[PDB]
Amino acid sequence: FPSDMLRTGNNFEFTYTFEDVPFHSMFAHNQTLDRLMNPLVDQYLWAFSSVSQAGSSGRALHYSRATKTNMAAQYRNWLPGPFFRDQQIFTGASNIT
Amino acid sequence: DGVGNSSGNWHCDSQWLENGVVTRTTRTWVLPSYNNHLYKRIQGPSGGDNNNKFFGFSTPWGYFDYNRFHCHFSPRDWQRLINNNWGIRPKAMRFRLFNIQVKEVTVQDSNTTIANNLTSTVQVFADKDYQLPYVLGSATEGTFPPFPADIYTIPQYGYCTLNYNNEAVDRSAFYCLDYFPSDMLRTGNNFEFTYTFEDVPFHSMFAHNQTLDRLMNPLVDQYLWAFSSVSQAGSSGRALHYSRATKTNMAAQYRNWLPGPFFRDQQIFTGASNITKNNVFSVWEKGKQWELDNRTNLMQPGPAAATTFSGEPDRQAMQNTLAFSRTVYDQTTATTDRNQILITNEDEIRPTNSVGIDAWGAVPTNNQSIVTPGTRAAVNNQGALPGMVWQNRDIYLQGPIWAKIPDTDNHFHPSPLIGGFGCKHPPPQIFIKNTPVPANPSETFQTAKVASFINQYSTGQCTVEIFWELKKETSKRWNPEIQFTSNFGNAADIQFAVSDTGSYSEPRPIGTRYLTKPL
Amino acid sequence: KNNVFSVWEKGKQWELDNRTNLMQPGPAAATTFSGEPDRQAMQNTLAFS
Amino acid sequence: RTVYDQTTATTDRNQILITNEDEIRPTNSVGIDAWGAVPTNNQSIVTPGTRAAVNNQGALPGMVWQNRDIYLQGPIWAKIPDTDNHFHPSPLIGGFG
Amino acid sequence: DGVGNSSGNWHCDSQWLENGVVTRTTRTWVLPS
Amino acid sequence: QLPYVLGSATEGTFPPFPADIYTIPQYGYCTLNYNNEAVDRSAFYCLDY
Amino acid sequence: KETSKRWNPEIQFTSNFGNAADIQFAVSDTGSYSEPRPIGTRYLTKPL
Amino acid sequence: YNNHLYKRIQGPSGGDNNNKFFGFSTPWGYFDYNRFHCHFSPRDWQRLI
Amino acid sequence: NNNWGIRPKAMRFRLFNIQVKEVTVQDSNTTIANNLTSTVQVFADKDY
Repeated sequence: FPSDMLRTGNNFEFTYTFEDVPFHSMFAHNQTLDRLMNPLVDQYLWAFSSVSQAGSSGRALHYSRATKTNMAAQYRNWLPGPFFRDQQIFTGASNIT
Repeated sequence: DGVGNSSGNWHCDSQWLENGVVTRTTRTWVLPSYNNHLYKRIQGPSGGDNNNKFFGFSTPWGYFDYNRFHCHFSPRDWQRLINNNWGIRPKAMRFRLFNIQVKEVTVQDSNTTIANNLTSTVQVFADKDYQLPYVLGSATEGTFPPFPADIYTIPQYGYCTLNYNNEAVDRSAFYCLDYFPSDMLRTGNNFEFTYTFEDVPFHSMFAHNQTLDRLMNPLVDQYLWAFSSVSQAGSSGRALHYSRATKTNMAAQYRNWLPGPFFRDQQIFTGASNITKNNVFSVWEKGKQWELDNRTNLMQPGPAAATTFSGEPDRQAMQNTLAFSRTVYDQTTATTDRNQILITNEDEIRPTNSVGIDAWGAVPTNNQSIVTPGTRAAVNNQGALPGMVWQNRDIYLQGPIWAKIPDTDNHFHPSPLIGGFGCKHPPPQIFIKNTPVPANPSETFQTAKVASFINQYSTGQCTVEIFWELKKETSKRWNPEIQFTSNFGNAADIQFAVSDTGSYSEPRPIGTRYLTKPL
Repeated sequence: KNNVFSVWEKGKQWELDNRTNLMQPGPAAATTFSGEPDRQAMQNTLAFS
Repeated sequence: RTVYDQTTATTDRNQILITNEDEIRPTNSVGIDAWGAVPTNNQSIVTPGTRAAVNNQGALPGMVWQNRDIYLQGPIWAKIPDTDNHFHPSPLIGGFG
Repeated sequence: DGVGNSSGNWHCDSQWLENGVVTRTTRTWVLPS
Repeated sequence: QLPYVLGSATEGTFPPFPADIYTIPQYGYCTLNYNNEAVDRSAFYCLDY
Repeated sequence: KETSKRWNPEIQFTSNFGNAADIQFAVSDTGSYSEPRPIGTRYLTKPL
Repeated sequence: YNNHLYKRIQGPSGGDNNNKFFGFSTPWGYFDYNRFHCHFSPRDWQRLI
Repeated sequence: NNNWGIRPKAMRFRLFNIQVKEVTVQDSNTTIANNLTSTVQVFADKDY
């Protein structure tokens, strides 16, 4: 490569400009991804719920709307990011055993 | 202006343009006084199940949720839309609120008396900077009625924050809506603002003429050789066979493309003959779910997948399909009959998207040899692979229009899994309140808090007007296409109209995808 | 060292609607380990006449 | 906790500084537990439905996630390799790709 | 003006400036006789 | 506006050698189907149109 | 063009054969073009 | 081709649903020049790569 | 957290949306109605 030879009187300098990169997010979130809902109201969306035994050999399909009481079964627009699982350790004085 | 001059008029029409449509609609609303003018702390139920626990606040405020399609479109305008057009997206929006009147309520001797308070105010603001929890994305109640004559009760605003079970973690936030600037409005005053949508992709209102794997020319053969089988040549010998895919054998053939990401779901038997073949179970047990923190949540819509195989309509995926009530007002939260509710069908995405019942594929799980025969396992869930294509769940006349894409470092195809248009900056939330008017004080100074207010509520009209951009069809298809037609034949009541009681009802769900396009 | 089998059985595949299709090229992957040229992936490599 | 320490292995945690990733908990799922569960078979009266946990999950439409945060002691940037294809090129240690 | 026209709006926000801050706040009051 | 059959790698390409002569292949296409019989959404394209 | 304030959807001409060996309004395997059903204009409705 | 007829081609009749298809064949032809050795000679290719 | 010092500079007070209510008590039952023509009087003492 070409280089700059420098004796004691000489100095070297250059400048550089970064390409556009996204801001690193220095904030946390106030909300959980699954709690984005309004807790006071209920959903209007029905969903399949369970199969039951009607009579001896018969069956019945149940549908239910998610209510402010039942958040676990509810419609959501979003999912957590890609995931690759890892093992756990017990990091503390009581758990270390 | 004044008490005797109207603030605005009633605009409910929708007019069609070349490459667009504006649907303006108007309602009459009522605003209760919520929480007796208090911010209260709501919390989840106390128990051992950590999934339904939450921490949040409820506010003495209300909000306009107009986010559904049938608020803006009539069933005819919707039909007129979906038959003639390949795509639709929102462009601009104008909300305005007028003809405010607040009523004062006094109850004495079990007899209520309502008189209008001319000097009382209503205060409204839109959150333009998205500095509040955004609750409109989730599909919940409190939307405008589909029918213009019905009256819209404005829902109460509350939100959830970061929590540890029911109790609150240190990072959880409390938002006071009285700490925003607002517009106080008496009966002469009105409120208005305009909004313009960010660029979002057209929703595809078309199906496909072709299957993803049938893109080939059926008359010719491939020029590409591929490994075929290993055979036994002699006693201990082996021979490797190679073969070109021929127009006869399509299954083993080279292709450039793969179906979209897939997360499998269980099947149910949805029909009179098959209903008996169902095992007894529940979604929470045998269904598909994702989990976050210490909680597990059903993955309710999930990524879109065809709901059933071709020619087998009665065995279909339990998780994917949306379902609606045929009236906005039904109080039943669970039902065992399907005639009461409307069940969507996702089959139009079948060419590109794989069915949710069957697996996505299979993978070799080991290195073969003469000692170990090769093994393989099914692929139930598959993330993104290069060369995937897939369709979004289609929007419905009854479904939600948009959602707010969260503010996060990373997004992957931010299409709302329920449906509609994901937005970085969605339509603002509009908050409305009855300013408190206190009851007479004690005439001597006291330090106690003011708990006594004049009981009152407000009502008025609100117009919402949206410009929708349309993508016209260009098609050389010779033969006619499927289109949405109303066939009930003879009936006591016509479909999509009021009954003799006066109740409006929507008899069947309506999706966009009818017109078709080559793949 | 090869066992007796066929691609349709022991191979990798994806399925669409009621049909199953071999995933013939698939996503690109190195066909063989370093220094082991004679043991290689059956699905990935293209072949020509 | 010092740039100059010569020890390459240690059994005490007071000597070294251990980061905590909990701020991404709302969007990102915890690494210990699985990402979810999938139905593994087609149910019937003959075969009860089965399901299996999802330990690794690639990208699905509608995912959101947070990057590992930068630290005062951590690396600032990395060079995204020259390749035909990248997926969210955020350096997995941290910083700006 | 009139009985049906509001006199003013609600301003409770506080905005930060270089070398300063304005805190505007609003309340509802009651005056006994 | 027509089914695009060129993506799939099939026969009927120009020869590699300029002296050879190129027999033009016949054009045909596949549409949405249920097994062999045709579903309602399948399309017929007339090239004379 | 139509101008209609009708609320509820209208009858329109839709092709429903469901499953079939040949698609309607298209050639057969012999190459013969055929029109399976007649088509009139009147679907949209107007007050009298 | 086809004695100037649009004909309906279809998949083979059997129990295997993988190779079944529905489509049409046209009295038309098309130019498929899509391969590299159509355009490049082996020397031009070497000179390129 | 970010600043060494603070002092006030200017101030603006304003009072609006006045409404006076009239109270009548009869039969241990209070009734409040707004008196449109009644006034409220305000002044600031500038000269201390």
